[PDB]
Amino acid sequence: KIFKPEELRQALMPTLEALYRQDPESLPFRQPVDPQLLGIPDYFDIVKNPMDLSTIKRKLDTGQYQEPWQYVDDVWLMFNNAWLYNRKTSRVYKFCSKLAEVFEQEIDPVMQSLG
Ligand SMILES: CNC(=O)c1c[nH]c2ccc(N3CCCc4cc(-c5cnn(C)c5)c(C(F)F)cc43)cc12
Ligand code: NA
Repeated sequence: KIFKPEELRQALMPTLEALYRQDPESLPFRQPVDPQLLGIPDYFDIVKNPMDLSTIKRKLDTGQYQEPWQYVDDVWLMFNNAWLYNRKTSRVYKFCSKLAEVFEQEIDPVMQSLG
């Protein structure tokens, strides 16, 4: 069970695109959180391992995932950082929940088809 890079990209890139297509919900997630620009300096205290869609896309494009679960792990790290940091009434928190619902539905048949 060795996965070729283009096998992972062809299967998994569409699931990432489905997250980017969510508007407005993907908007806080398209680039790394920049705490200084956003006025949230406490972010680097609370979020030890940042992740976002641009980083995941670059890792798929450059062959940094060897197995599918490593990609799923990074998507879930992005979601967990956002639920950890943001208040339950906030846009980014509610938007994260939508992205998780979309991702759950996208990734399920994809994982089957990868073996
Ligand atoms: C994973 N993100 C976090 O953990 C963030 C925690 N604090 C934040 C404050 C602002 C933003 N950013 C980033 C830059 C783009 C952006 C765009 C929107 C947006 C939503 N809709 N529109 C029309 C624009 C929002 C907004 F949801 F707050 C937030 C943000 C992200 C976060
Ligand atoms: Na699709």
